[PDB]
Amino acid sequence: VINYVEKAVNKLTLQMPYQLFIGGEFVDAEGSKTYNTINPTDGSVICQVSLAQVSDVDKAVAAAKEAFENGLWGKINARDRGRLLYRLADVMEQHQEELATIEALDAGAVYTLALKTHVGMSIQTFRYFAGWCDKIQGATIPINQARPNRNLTLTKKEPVGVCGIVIPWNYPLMMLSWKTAACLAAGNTVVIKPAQVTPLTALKFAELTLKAGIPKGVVNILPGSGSLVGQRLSDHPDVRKIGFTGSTEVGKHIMKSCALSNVKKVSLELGGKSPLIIFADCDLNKAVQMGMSSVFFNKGENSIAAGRLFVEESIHNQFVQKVVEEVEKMKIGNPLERDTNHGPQNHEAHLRKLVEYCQRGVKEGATLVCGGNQVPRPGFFFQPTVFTDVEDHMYIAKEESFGPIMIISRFADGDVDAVLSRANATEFGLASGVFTRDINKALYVSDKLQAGTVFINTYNKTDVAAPFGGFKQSGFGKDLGEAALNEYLRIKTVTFEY
Amino acid sequence: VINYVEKAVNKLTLQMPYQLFIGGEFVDAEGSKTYNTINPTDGSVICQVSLAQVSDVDKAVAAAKEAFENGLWGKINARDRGRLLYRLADVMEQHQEELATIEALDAGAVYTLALKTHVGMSIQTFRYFAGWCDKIQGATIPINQARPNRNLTLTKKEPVGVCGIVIPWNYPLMMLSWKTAACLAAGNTVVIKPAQVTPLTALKFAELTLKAGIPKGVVNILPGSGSLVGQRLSDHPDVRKIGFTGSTEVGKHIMKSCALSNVKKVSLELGGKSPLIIFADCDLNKAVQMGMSSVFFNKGENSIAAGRLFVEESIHNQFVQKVVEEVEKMKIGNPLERDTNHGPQNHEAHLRKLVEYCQRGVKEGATLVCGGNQVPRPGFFFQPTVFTDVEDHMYIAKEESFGPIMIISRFADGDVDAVLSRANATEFGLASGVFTRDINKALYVSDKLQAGTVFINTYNKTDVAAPFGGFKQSGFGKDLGEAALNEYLRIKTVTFEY
Amino acid sequence: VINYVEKAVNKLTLQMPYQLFIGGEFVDAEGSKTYNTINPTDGSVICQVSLAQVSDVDKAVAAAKEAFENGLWGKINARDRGRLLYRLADVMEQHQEELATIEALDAGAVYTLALKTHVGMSIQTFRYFAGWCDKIQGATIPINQARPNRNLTLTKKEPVGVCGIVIPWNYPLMMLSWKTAACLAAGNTVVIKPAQVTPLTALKFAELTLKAGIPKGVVNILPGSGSLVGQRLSDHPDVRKIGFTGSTEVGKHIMKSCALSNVKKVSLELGGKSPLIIFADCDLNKAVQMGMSSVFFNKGENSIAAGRLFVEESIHNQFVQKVVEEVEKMKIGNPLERDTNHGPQNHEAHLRKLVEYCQRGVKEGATLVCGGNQVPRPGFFFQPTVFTDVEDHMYIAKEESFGPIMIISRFADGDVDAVLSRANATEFGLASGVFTRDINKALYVSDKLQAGTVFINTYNKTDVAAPFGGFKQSGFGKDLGEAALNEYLRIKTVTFEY
Amino acid sequence: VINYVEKAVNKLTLQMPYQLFIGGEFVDAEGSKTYNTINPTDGSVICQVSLAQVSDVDKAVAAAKEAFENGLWGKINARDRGRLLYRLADVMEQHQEELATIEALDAGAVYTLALKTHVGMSIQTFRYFAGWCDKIQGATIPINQARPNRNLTLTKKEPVGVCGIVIPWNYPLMMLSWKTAACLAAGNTVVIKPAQVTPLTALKFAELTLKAGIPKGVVNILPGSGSLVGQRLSDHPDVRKIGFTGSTEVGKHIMKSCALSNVKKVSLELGGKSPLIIFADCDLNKAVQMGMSSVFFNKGENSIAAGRLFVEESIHNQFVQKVVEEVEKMKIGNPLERDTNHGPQNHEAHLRKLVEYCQRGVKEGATLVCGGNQVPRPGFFFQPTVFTDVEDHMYIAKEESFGPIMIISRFADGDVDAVLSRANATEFGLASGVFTRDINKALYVSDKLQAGTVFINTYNKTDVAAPFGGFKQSGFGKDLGEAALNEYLRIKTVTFEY
Ligand SMILES: NC(=O)C1=CN([C@@H]2O[C@H](COP(=O)(O)OP(=O)(O)OC[C@H]3O[C@@H](n4cnc5c(N)ncnc54)[C@H](OP(=O)(O)O)[C@@H]3O)[C@@H](O)[C@H]2O)C=CC1
Repeated sequence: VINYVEKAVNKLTLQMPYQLFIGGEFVDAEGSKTYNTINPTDGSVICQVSLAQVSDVDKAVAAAKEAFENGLWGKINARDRGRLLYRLADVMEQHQEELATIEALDAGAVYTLALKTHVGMSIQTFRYFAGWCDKIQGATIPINQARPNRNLTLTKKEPVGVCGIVIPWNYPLMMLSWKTAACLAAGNTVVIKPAQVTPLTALKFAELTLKAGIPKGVVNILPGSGSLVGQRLSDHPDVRKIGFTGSTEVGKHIMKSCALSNVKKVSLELGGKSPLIIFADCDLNKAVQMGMSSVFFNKGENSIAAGRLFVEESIHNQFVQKVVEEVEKMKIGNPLERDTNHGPQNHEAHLRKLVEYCQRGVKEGATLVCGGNQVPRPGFFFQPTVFTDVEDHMYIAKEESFGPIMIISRFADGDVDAVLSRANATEFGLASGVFTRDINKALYVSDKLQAGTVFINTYNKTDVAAPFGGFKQSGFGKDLGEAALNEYLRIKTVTFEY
Repeated sequence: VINYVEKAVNKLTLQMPYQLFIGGEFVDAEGSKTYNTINPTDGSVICQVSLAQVSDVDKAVAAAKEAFENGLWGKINARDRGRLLYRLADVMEQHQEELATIEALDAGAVYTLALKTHVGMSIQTFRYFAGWCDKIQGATIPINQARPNRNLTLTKKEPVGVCGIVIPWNYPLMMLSWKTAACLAAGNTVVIKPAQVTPLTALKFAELTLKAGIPKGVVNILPGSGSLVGQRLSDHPDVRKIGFTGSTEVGKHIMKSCALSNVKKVSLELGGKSPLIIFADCDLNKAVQMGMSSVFFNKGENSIAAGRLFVEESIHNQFVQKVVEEVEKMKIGNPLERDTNHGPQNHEAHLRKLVEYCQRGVKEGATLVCGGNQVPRPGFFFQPTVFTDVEDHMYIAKEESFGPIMIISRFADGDVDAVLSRANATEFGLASGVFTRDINKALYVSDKLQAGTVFINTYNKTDVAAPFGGFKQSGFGKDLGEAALNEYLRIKTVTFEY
Repeated sequence: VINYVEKAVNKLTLQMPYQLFIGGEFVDAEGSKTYNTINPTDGSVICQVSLAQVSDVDKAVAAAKEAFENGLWGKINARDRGRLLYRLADVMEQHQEELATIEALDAGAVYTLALKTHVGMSIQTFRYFAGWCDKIQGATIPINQARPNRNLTLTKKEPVGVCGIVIPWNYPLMMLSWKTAACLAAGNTVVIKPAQVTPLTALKFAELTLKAGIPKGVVNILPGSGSLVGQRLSDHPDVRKIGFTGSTEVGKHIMKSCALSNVKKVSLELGGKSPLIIFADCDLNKAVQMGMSSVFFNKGENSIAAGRLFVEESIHNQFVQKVVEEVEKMKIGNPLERDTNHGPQNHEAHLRKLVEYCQRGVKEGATLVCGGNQVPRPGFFFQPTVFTDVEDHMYIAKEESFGPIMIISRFADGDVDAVLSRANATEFGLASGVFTRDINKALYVSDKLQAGTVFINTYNKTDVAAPFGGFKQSGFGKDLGEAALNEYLRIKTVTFEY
Repeated sequence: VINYVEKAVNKLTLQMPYQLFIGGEFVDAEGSKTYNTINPTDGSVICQVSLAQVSDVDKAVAAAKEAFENGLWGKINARDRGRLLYRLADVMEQHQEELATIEALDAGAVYTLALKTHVGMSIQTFRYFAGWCDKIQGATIPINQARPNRNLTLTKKEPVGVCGIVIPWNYPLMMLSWKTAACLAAGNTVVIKPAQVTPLTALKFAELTLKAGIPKGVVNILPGSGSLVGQRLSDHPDVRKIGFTGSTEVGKHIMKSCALSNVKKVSLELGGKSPLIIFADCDLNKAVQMGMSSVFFNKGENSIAAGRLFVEESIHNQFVQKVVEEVEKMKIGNPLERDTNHGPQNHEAHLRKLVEYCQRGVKEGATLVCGGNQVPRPGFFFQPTVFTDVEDHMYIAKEESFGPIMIISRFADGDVDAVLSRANATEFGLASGVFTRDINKALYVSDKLQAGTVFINTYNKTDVAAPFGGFKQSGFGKDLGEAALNEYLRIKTVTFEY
């Protein structure tokens, strides 16, 4: 029997494992270390989770390795691997109300949105990649012949081996799903550091793999400190690929950790400060509604959030005036109310960091139209914020706030290259939008945006089949899509003479 | 006018440029520093070559930037870009006796060989990758439509931009070509740091790009030090991809450097203690001749050289008795004589380490069948070496010689799983091979060998179209082949709603 | 509510629908016409099946048309489409025993093999292609720009639309699944003529598509005669693609009809006289077992069946002596019994054909070493046959038997080139194989063989991810693999200028 | 030495061969027959060209057959076959003035434009496919392993063998090139029937292969009658692929011929009544210039020409008004004079149909805005014609003009679905186009147009890398693009077990 933290809430009776997941069992940490996970809706302790120690990493990696080298996962057909990864999705469906609720407590996600996006996309991801298994192909190549003999060259795509996946707190299960699916589909096995503050969905997922008959020790999950658990993963000489999603500063440290250990492969999806340019000739009402989502989605905690909205001179004051009308209607409150539009922030820390961010923007001149402060009420809620009169040199114009904060800069009518320019003025390069009814501006601003993803007359429409990565300092590699896979496969050329 | 360094040799008149090639003109380095390049056939100073400084990297990098961002290379058609790259091929072809010589002279490549391989394969690289120019395609993906609307998702394959290429000395021009061609074909501008000790053929190529009509600033060559020029490239906040081929130790360092500045893309292609398994049932004549080749080609100064030979017991003795016979037939001598077929080592530095290598080899009680000394003549000649009785734990079964030192071990008659286990016991995995007539043995071995290439009844069968790379700590990323372009490309995802 | 011919057998209760399936429901044919389907084991009547009429092919085709044009099937995201195709696979699994049981009864397929291949490989198909749904991808081509302007060129893969699938009697459900999967996965809609003589699995599967949620009229099955109902599909001006699998002289007639009606795409999987060449250097025990499989598999009613065994002289007599031994052991009898390995032939008609094929084989002087007669038991049982001293000119050497008749020819010890030649000497080109332990002989033979599959050291190993097609008068196009989708897609090029 | 018909024009000495090209040499017809090819600028007999007879096809085929099976074409590297075609591209470029001249003489193509397009794109086409030669890769596929053993599945792409090409008269050289290039590049050898009326550029190319070193037999050109030389190709037992571009009527016929012959692979590029929908919010002035070229380009002898111009109401009057002012500015006249916009039609018989077309036009109720008559000057010039008030039942809405005949219909304001549906109301579907400034329209429409190409805000913007092909009765299969290779390759699946 797996040990649960049992909690009756939201018409369910949650059974949450709270332990380490190493080789198929749920165990205590070395020395039975533990920490609390905080419910950000009221700031209470949810329960206590195992605190993975360095020994524990080594143990996890050793399980995964064995499980890849001699374990069932390594021997089965590509096709049958898919079968399991579909089952895995399937189980995840059958538990979705649960998973979403957990996520609702643990990360403060709105339970309706947790359902559709956090859990939904998750379920979707596994299904997608599941499909890619008997479809990962190599080539035969027309190598010059070494006459009077013949030659055949072929490639094989092989797994890379033991992987470490290290992820942040904004969409706990979702992130975990994105990479792990790609990882497991490519035939690898894995140790997962979920963000320390958000362990619960990750662990429940652990259990689910069991129910899916994921072979013992292909998946391993270790709640715990990045500085320690995550650090070992990168240093460990038996792991051979890191998948990372996190802050720029750590990503830099990670890549470094990888080079100094054993030149492991590494993928980075770091920050964004993505510009959304809204033209006067767009659909002004859809632009307020799309562009609010481009900031407020998942309480702002989001990689592709629009860091800046650039708005044609002619439509600006009316766009703002409209956004404030809409913002006043946004329902703040507990994630478990079907009611709620806007939930609480992920953990205290980040609310305090959001508080200062906004102090600071006001300090340096920008106009604070609304919000910019904690919502006074228990738990850690933050008022949707709108800044205007934001200028290119400002902190708030350069820095990734990662919270419900609209940053609006006007762009003078009928230059394009001149705003394009200001939008590519960052070292971030992850996402970007353009709203216009004009085909030419769209197609053009779409080449010129120095960013991995360009939304056109929409926002936040990632999909599990379209590749997702960064340029410049947003990192490299892709998540989701056929091209998320090359991160987790390797290519062997085989040359015969005959 | 260009400053040449004329030299009458091999029935030709070399005119060898010898300065930094920045901004598409040849220039002196900061404050006119220079250094000597040495002929490894008589230890003489060939001529003086410019010593690029930090101030010079900075210009070269910012000359490549301008050349991408505002220059003609940034705007011509993709089909037209590749047209320029083919031109370059035939310019290089028309300079093939001249180029095979500068190589013979500068890196001690046997002349017939430089012509065929150093320079000939360099030519085919460019023809090959100019072909890919307008065949680099993106995709359109069947994204989930956001009813009641529609979406369109596509990927554009864009250039990365300003690239650093840092190469070694063993095939000065070919390693330059393999990497440059891909990069330039994907549409990038480059700064190239050749191996300090082999700046000649790179500089000539520098001239030849002017001849082709490559726009000024696309191609930039800085002869100099790895610890100064090399390092600045990887630190530069404006370089975005570092392609690298060299030592494991240096490799590890580059990645860390890349990590630390601006998360720049990196592809390492490092050492290789590559195993060749020879079963009782191959053509034993071919086995020898081919296995010889797998060690002695280009004075064994070759990333993929068979680092070990494992010869099945039943034929071990007779294979060694055959290899020796063949080694004696080898004519050692000056790269430019027609009758020569084993030239000198690249430079003093290295010939010294090779000496030390076999020393240690004998110290550890592996038995020396022949060679292992510096041939007594002037220059840097190393004698074709054979070891036998090399046990797995020994130094000379672990580190990389990169000199013509055939290193032979026994495996027991009708083992397979064990020889393999032995052959894979290295932290390298770049190349490997197996001679055998048993389709089953053949295909299984090539499954199981933990290495980027597996030759099968052949060796040193690289082809511009077959991807060349490393697993484990031999690195990551591919050179040559379609898959190479991946390292010089980025994917932008465009998601339209409508 | 549906009408079933209900039958208690094989530890279950068959409930087979016996009607045309048209646009959602099961209806009787024009003025209630019907025919008999004959159980091949005892010769009995299984039941009455509706006999579709020209009037009905029209009913069906236009059902499919609506279903494609404003019907739900062509609106659902590509991904949800795969979901339905996956659910249909789950349902087929759920009903697998029933389905094999009908297949056994209807086509006389040994029930163990039917489970694994007929039903098994069918269930595998619909899953394999279900996965391809949201991974069918277009491209962005980097087209020459029309300076001073800019262009973008993309492709979209799209459905061809209403399709006709016309299939034979040897693997009724399987032939249907192979093609229908592909068809449905590319998002078409479809009318199907199963072979008149075997309509039953076909119609069951229709019921199954209802269980699945496949929407009304996406699939329609019309049991009926080729020369009426099929001739109609191939003439119909609203069908835009035909996938045929059948005889040659009928293949030709279809293409001819497709030309004349509306230049509808056609794809043909026709005859075979597939050569299998057996060298003395193989595992000769594994070669009788693999080589009787090549002919006998599913009673020799099997397009890639080895129509012709060339056996190297030195092992010829011992190969025959051994087959003969293994042929005695084969248990002939009721498909539904556990111990039976050789089933009855599909229908009375085809049986007489084989009796005569073998008469005619003796007449020209081939040496009936065993078999050639019908088995003295009720129903339609045919003696596994073996012929030797069979010459390149003989009828049985040239013509396609489609039955359990191994046709053995000697070739000369040493020859490779001269046998290869007599095995390519055919206007057929569907399969071929080679047994040999020698990697050289093996790759070289598979180059030189003129056929769309070459089996090396194995045979009859088809699989859903690997494409299956003919060369020469065996036809063209692919069944299975990613490449069968190309026949069920079209390509629109979109070039913008902007 | 080759006989020419030498002629001095355009400050040039054309040497034009006029004989059958068969087996790498220029030879006479059987019993030396010939016929006259007729300059359309004035009507003069340009010269007597050879008239290929049936035994002349048997020879051409059998040449290409030897040339493929034993010839150098299929023993050389894929990389070298490539070289040979790049070289041929340069021989074309060196001869481009002459070739563009011959074209303007033989098929009356404005020389200004013959150079840039007829010849320029031919030259680009050979350089395109040349670079595809060594990049036609196969696959390795994750086959289900037959445990306890193992399996390996690869695909080789091989050439199809001897092909026939049959072309129309409108871009004699460019068509020959679109096809011949991709065919030869796929590794095939060919027999090409130029349109009877235009042998001249095809024969010079025939000679040009000789200069370029194309192995004797690889390219065979035979001018003659469609129903004699044409037919015998499509009938011949040794031809395996027929690539054809022409009338739908002939197309149906050729398909049927391939059917009765030997199920030779075919690929039709038939007619087209290509619709162009021009919204009211487009750039008006540009839409004119574009829209006019949509029809008038290359005297309208271009199969993707807009055969229908739906012009939104609010602007239809102003548009016709503008289109007229610009027609007046076009200069009719000798193709050879630099100042000429609109040259003659290809031959008498076509001009006669053109006159009858607009005869039937005015007759039915069309408003003839301008033109519709043969220009009064010698030769075959046809006045650029505009009609309006063209209703949907009119014969000029349904048939293919293939001349300079703009055919304009009104549509209601803001009324997309309706005009769409009008535009799709054809059995053709070769091209379409939309001029609009609004992205949602532009994209929507390009979904819904039932055609193989959709130009958006441009037209006649084909490109050697973008695939070109028709839907419905405009045929199937693509020319140009990677796409195009699929027509000239076969896929061999090779499945090992080991
Ligand atoms: N979609 C596309 O790729 C393109 C299509 N086209 C189409 O081409 C057409 C113009 O050609 P048009 O001359 O009117 O008609 P055709 O189709 O008859 O002309 C094409 C060719 O067919 C030949 N031919 C006639 N009968 C046979 C036969 N039995 N077997 C083999 N070949 C035969 C003709 O020979 P002969 O010289 O004796 O007539 C000619 O070479 C237009 O309808 C246009 O739409 C044009 C360009 C591109």
